[PDB]
Amino acid sequence: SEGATSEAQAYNPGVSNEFLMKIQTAISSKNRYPKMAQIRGIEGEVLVSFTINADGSVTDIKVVKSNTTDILNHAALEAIKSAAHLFPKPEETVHLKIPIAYSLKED
Repeated sequence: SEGATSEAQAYNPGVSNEFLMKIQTAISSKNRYPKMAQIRGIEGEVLVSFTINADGSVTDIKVVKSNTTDILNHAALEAIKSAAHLFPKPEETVHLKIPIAYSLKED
């Protein structure tokens, strides 16, 4: 209970949490639960990645690791595809990873 917005920055050692926190709220805003999975109550986690080029745009959007069904893996990645235009613009090509989670419970 009562941690911080910080497990995603721990995946990208060297990133500022103040920068990385802006990614999490951009994805979560367009993130949606796949209604078909909730009929049975499938849950888990999806470690999604992407690259932001020095052109100030997002590319190479993919699931690197997962511990859930492929419909949930793709629904997590749809929020990266939907937040790609919402991410900040760097002076450099940079590669980032965010663990997305899906669950119905409180824990």
